[PDB]
Amino acid sequence: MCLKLNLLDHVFANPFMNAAGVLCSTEEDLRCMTASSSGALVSKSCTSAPRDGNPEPRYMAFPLGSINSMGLPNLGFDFYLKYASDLHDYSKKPLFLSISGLSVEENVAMVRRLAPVAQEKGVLLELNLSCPNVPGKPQVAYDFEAMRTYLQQVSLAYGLPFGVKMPPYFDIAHFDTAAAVLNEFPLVKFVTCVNSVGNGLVIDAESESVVIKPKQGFGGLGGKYILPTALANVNAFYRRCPDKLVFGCGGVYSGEDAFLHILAGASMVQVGTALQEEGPGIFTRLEDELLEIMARKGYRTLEEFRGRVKTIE
Amino acid sequence: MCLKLNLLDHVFANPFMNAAGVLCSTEEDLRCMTASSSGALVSKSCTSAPRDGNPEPRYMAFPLGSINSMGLPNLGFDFYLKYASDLHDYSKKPLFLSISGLSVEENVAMVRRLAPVAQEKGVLLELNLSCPNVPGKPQVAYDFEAMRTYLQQVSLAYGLPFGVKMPPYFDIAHFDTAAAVLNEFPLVKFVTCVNSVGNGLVIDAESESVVIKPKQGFGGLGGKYILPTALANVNAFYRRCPDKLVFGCGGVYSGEDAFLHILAGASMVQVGTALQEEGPGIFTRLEDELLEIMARKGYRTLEEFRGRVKTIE
Ligand SMILES: Cc1cc2nc3c(=O)[nH]c(=O)nc-3n(C[C@H](O)[C@H](O)[C@H](O)COP(=O)(O)O)c2cc1C
Ligand SMILES: Cc1cc2nc3c(=O)[nH]c(=O)nc-3n(C[C@H](O)[C@H](O)[C@H](O)COP(=O)(O)O)c2cc1C
Ligand SMILES: N#CCc1ccc(CCc2c(C(=O)O)[nH]c(=O)[nH]c2=O)cc1
Ligand SMILES: N#CCc1ccc(CCc2c(C(=O)O)[nH]c(=O)[nH]c2=O)cc1
Repeated sequence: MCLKLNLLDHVFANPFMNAAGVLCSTEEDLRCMTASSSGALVSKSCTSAPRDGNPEPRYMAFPLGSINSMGLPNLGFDFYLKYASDLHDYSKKPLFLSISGLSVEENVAMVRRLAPVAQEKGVLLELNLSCPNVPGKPQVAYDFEAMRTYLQQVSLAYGLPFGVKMPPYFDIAHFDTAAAVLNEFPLVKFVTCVNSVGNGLVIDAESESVVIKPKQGFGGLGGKYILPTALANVNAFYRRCPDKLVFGCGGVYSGEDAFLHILAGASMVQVGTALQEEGPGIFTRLEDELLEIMARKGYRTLEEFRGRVKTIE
Repeated sequence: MCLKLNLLDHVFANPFMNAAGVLCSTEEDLRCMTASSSGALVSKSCTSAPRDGNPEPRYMAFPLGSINSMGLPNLGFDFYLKYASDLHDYSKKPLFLSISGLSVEENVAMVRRLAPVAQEKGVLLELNLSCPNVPGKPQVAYDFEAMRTYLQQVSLAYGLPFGVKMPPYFDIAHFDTAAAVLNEFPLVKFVTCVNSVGNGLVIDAESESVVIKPKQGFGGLGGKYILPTALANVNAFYRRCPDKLVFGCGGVYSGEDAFLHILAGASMVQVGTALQEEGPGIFTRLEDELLEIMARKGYRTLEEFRGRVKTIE
């Protein structure tokens, strides 16, 4: 009947939102997402200063998904903070701000500034652990001690409930270690699974060329390629983090895909590639499709089936 | 125009072979692979003792690929060694034997006894590193210290050229570290990229259930899902291991997919999921399709384009 829900001391019309980075870079983009049927919106990951990002072409899409090496192009933290503080109409839907500083100190500096705006206006923080490659060391969520430092320092600096955007893991020991790190931090109230599947490579057969310019054609994968990976991460963290929410991201094109994310454990469902390809109309279709599948199954609420994927024996 | 290759002191009619685990567990399976049009075959990864593997269902396939948690079911090393020593007809095509011991000691035990048969009959060793070690630790090739130990021990015990089967990596740091480990070992003459994309989760919407029984539905992904991941890993190791061959595996359903692998750097091209689904007739189709692309482009041999993927600017 209706898909409205309450999470994190906020009310949402439905569980759908954009994925960080998609339709959320400029004021125009944020106003468009706010005008859409989505339940929420999140801003592009920001740095302290503005960034141009990588040379073009840096995003390409195909029937099975997309590849990107954007390079963190963004208008800078001051812009996103001003949007949260002065421009966003909170009567329309909640706002999440994504932060992706290139060091712990930069993240700390941004969160200290965000915190009073969070208290006054209710903007929510999504901390992005992914970043540009630094030769000689791994991405932060793949370096468990670095992750722990980031979360400790942000937790201290911010002091309020926040969430973390995670890259996918592929190994059950890794799920156990990552989840135990996250569970050390009671202020981490949601985990968003997943960011793009890192460093894929799309090749065009006719031209015999890679399709994006940066990184010799390597970039993160989204879309249909990554749905089972996304579900696996959603469920793994849903099981391991009983005191946290899980937000699902990856491979959502349909209400059925959203239903699968919710069965795995998702509270919110984020839409990246499909949104970039279809535009913000997609949210009315996703809502219609998810309510149709609920009606055919006899489900009246999301809670009835969230996390209730069945195992064999 | 021809698909012939000469590598590792063997001659191959064409680059195609099965992926380890598909159509290669029983004598019947190996005879079928031998009778097919493939250029080579590999045996199922084996252990010292025979294994039943995990409970069924343990493999499922879908339009975009497959998921599996087989659990290393196999006839045991002695069976595969006898096939290599006494049964295979080396006049038809080369044989690779895949080994996947559950400890370094188990691998050492097997390769000591494989050595004299390798030397006399020319069977080629593929050591599977995308394999469990101690439960609660990551798979061997995700634990770089363990990987080094396995390679040191196997290189000393075997004493002949061999190759390794690698899981996919997702972080540039891991490409760099993994290739540097491999480059420590001059006896590693080929690198097969990639094994399954680990611990994905497929959920069936109608039944609200996972589709395989082991591991609460989690298992390794193959097929269309994984082609850009596979291409990335082939190219990454092709660039970082200039003194080694790279074999490509992942997401091959067509001659076009094979051509992309080869542009990325692949010598041999292995076929898993699509061979499981279509059967051994796939090899004739792949050969025809690849030859047609080569004829349209004016390429007469594989070397004309191997590793010749173009980057932008
Ligand atoms: C063009 C583009 C830019 C993105 N930028 C960011 C970002 O700034 N911050 C972030 O957390 N994830 C970013 N992502 C990742 C997406 O939020 C999402 O995790 C990923 O695309 C998987 O979802 P999908 O399968 O729906 O595309 C970006 C993705 C794309 C396609
Ligand atoms: C049913 C099944 C069993 C497999 N068993 C093994 C194995 O014993 N050893 C191994 O190296 N890889 C094994 N794999 C991985 C495949 O060799 C291959 O790396 C993976 O399926 C990706 O290739 P694809 O996209 O063509 O399926 C198995 C895959 C499947 C589907
Ligand atoms: N290009 C490139 C490498 C890179 C990878 C990740 C990031 C963080 C921002 C980001 C981006 C991006 O701006 O490239 N793309 C994603 O798919 N996920 C993200 O989290 C920045 C830069
Ligand atoms: N089930 C389960 C966990 C597991 C994962 C990998 C292996 C090694 C053998 C193997 C298997 C398998 O036998 O499950 N499947 C793959 O896709 N690749 C492999 O290399 C053994 C066991």
